[PDB]
Amino acid sequence: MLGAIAYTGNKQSLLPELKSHFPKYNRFVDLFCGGLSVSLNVNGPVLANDIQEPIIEMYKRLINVSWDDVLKVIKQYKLSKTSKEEFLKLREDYNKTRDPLLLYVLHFHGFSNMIRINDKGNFTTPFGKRTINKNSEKQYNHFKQNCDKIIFSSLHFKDVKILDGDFVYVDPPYLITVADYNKFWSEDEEKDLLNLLDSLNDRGIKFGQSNVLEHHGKENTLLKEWSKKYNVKHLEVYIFN
Ligand SMILES: Nc1ncnc2c1ncn2[C@@H]1O[C@H](CSCC[C@H](N)C(=O)O)[C@@H](O)[C@H]1O
Repeated sequence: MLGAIAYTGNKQSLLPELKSHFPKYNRFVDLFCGGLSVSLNVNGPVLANDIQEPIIEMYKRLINVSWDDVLKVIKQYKLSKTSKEEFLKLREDYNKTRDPLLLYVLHFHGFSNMIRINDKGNFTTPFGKRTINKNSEKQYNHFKQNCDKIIFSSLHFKDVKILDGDFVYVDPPYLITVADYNKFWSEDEEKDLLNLLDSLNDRGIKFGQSNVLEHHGKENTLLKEWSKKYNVKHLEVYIFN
């Protein structure tokens, strides 16, 4: 099941596998939603949250965007596989105005379609010598057909209000994995995350955790020890109460 956008660490192929272990719930909360491969593909209501506000705002905007609108912008900027100057023009325009629609368009032309925002909130991905294709409109339509059940938020997982009755799915940056968004992670964050989880479990709230116990060289240790407290499936693992 497709995510709304390409994303490092997406759960596109693993979703069907994880879903079988999901409990009943009043609301599904995708705490670190990322590219939405999970959010778009589970029964709602869904609360999709991610700390990267620019991306969340982009999703919020797409709610009332048609593929038509996307095309108009692409033509407006005369984007192609070699429009390096127009790409740069579009990038400046987004950095100055922060129009989420522009961010969506930009990503189709950035290197490897990856979104990179620095501390000031500017897009830094270099021109990717590419433009939209077929798979492009597919992910979009999939977004549009499944965004009704979703409410978006852009908060640190700590500030997210957890309600009785919801299932909290968490797929945070892997403390031992290579990825852009790891810049928000730290052993500190993980410690707080696991403590929140122990807390949810105490309220009777179900959660599910995706992560890597030991990928190449390095290994996650506090997790392996902490995971013993719960059930772990080996696919990378899935830890749930
Ligand atoms: N403190 C924090 N609070 C909330 N989200 C955070 C965070 N630090 C990092 N994140 C987010 O956690 C995400 C983990 S990657 C999740 C990918 C998602 N499962 C998918 O299929 O696309 C990153 O995209 C990042 O935006």
